[PDB]
Amino acid sequence: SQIRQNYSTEVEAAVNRLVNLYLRASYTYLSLGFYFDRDDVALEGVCHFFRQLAQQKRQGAERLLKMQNQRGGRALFQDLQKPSQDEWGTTPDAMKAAIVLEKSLNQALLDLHALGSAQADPHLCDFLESHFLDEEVKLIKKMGDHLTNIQRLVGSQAGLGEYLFERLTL
Amino acid sequence: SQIRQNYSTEVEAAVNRLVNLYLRASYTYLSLGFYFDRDDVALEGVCHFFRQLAQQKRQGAERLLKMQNQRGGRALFQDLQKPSQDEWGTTPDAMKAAIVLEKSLNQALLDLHALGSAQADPHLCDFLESHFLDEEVKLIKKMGDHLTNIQRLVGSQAGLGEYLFERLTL
Amino acid sequence: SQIRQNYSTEVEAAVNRLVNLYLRASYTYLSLGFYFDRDDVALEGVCHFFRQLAQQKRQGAERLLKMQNQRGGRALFQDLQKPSQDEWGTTPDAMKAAIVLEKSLNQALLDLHALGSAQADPHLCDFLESHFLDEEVKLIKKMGDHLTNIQRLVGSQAGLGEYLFERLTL
Amino acid sequence: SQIRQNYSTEVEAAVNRLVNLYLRASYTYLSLGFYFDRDDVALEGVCHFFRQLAQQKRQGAERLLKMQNQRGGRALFQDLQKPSQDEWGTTPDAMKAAIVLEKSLNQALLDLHALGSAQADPHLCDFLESHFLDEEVKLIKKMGDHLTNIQRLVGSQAGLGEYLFERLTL
Repeated sequence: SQIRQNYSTEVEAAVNRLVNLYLRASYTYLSLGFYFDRDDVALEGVCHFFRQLAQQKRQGAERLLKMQNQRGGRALFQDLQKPSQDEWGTTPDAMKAAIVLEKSLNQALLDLHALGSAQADPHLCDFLESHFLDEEVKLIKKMGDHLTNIQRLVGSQAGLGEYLFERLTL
Repeated sequence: SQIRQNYSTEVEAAVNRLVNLYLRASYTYLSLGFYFDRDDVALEGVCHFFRQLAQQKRQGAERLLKMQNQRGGRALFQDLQKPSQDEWGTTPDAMKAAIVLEKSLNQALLDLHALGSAQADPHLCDFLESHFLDEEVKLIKKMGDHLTNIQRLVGSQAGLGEYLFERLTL
Repeated sequence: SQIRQNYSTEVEAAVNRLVNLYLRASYTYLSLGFYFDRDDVALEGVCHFFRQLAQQKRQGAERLLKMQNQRGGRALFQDLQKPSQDEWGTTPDAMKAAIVLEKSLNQALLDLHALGSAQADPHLCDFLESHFLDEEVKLIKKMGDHLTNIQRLVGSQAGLGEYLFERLTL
Repeated sequence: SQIRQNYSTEVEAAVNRLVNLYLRASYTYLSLGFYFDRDDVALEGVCHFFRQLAQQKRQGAERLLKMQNQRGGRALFQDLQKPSQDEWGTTPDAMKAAIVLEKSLNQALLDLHALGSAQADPHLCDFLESHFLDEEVKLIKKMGDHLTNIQRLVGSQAGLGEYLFERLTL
């Protein structure tokens, strides 16, 4: 490449992997969203919450891909594994699955940051800090807040609590 | 002092003490606010309620300090004791602690008013009546209204009631 | 905690300590401000300068506290030691004390950054760089500029210089 | 009187006396103002400062007179003694004379308040607190601030300091 400079093959490959994880996350959120749109589930605020996340995760993948090209790396795509479930249970079940997913994305971001540090690639390290690390911490905090509220509600009386959380928080 | 007139050393000292009480109240409200911002507590309206009170109490301290200087007294600061708890329980627990705190501030205001009356210091007496005494009565009434509503709710079904009060009142 | 990830107990404790330092700084600036509001000191621009800093330092403490909760740490508050003086001398005396205070805050920021680096916590490191480190460097530069100007003035003729600096710079 | 109620002859007389003191104060400020308008004094900001005070003191007398009639008392006017000086010296001399005058007005307000308290006349007591006592404390603080600044300046180099204070404060 005529532009590549200080960009390791290790980081290049890791970035491609991270693109796959983001796209798979988007796919998972797509499935979550449409499950809550089912006539026999019918929680519109929950559907909207996960559809917005599907967009955000796709957007993150696209930002990674733009950066790959800015650095002179080469995007390589792999298959996208289907989401881990076909049906997602209740709101708390779904929100727990979402936090699990985000923690995994965050760990991948942290791993990539560590790799960039090891490879003395400050551009990468700054890119992740500026566009990804704080967004993850903010989102996971929001999810934990939501889980706490849902749990306080669905302890009391489950269907009622699920409805109220969807109406009054989401 | 070239300006001091009809301002007793007794009042001057009492005002400094009252500044400390207001600042400590602000500090307590800061702690209350951030506790309700915890991911495992997550009651945003409660957090906002106490953060607003932290501001109000700091503002009261500043007004007292401005008055001290207007009268030719000298501000003296003491250490600020940490708040009485590190964790604040449920919404009713917190609101009860807040009413306890405000009653103590109100009694200090009443004590200072009595001192000003005894010292024949009408400026002080007017200052407290105009900026502090009615604000306290209004705030304590609001807190009592809140406590009554919370209690009516958390009798019924506790988690549900706590959520509803936060969503629909705060 | 359901959200905590890559957040060391060491950093958590250090953040709580740093909150205390910021709050104590705010308190010091409050005292500085009101001293310059005394009828026998009466330098309104100096009063305004330190009152603005009191706000800024309180704001920094609040940002730290928000971050503590975003990461799943637990805010713990300690007593706030009273400021180191009850009277603050002349403008240069005050500005020197302020630079001393800010250097100490900056060193605490630098220490915490080093700890985050050691603990491989890039979110923390980015947070400090983005919200605190440059703000400190900018403020300390401003203070050094001020000290240089004050010193050039109060060499010449002290009272006159103090008045002019307050009128024409602050 | 068909309206008079709870209004003592003692207060009525004291109010008339206080009107005289306010009018005499206004007269003094008129003289101060025009002295600083002399071509051989020529401090326009000082002239403006005292002319504004002359207006304020006349306004206070008029408010007292309105209140006298609201209560069913009878305004009685006495001669207005000429001001205590024909020439007022330097800015600090003038400002000291002004503080002396205001302290005397404030003491008269305090005396009248005490009389109203003794006579169980809350309307009077409220009237003075609301329209006069805080205005005096604010004005005397402003004068003390001014005196402190003037003194810091005219120590250094007198004519220069007098000019600068007039240009940059007034």
